[PDB]
Amino acid sequence: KETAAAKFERQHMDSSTSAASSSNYCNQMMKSRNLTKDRCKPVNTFVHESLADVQAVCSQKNVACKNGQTNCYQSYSTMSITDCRETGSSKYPNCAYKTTQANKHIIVACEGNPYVPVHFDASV
Ligand SMILES: [N]
Ligand SMILES: [N]
Ligand SMILES: [Pt+2]
Ligand SMILES: [Pt+2]
Repeated sequence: KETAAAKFERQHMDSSTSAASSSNYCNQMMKSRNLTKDRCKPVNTFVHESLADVQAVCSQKNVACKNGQTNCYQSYSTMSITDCRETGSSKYPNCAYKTTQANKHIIVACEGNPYVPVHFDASV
């Protein structure tokens, strides 16, 4: 039902603000985006840039993906991101996360027409 483009936006896009202020962002947004439903998703990044700016990475630096495919793209610019990483103590269904704000290049896998991000590969 959900398109891979729509899944990418649900898991990785939080355009709203350009920051992460609250130490509690990740506990709230991992819940909000259905990433704690059946299990605690251990690691997830949110991108705090406009959808147009993230969709434009698909015409920037072509690189290999971690899986060896060559439809990955590295943002020319650093972006506002939040890294959500499960704490050592976290136990479903009380999923717990540390929030880390950063500015880093993103690497996304692009596919389809329109040619848009379908996978978050890494930040660098
Ligand atoms: N959130
Ligand atoms: N931008
Ligand atoms: Pt949020
Ligand atoms: Pt822009």
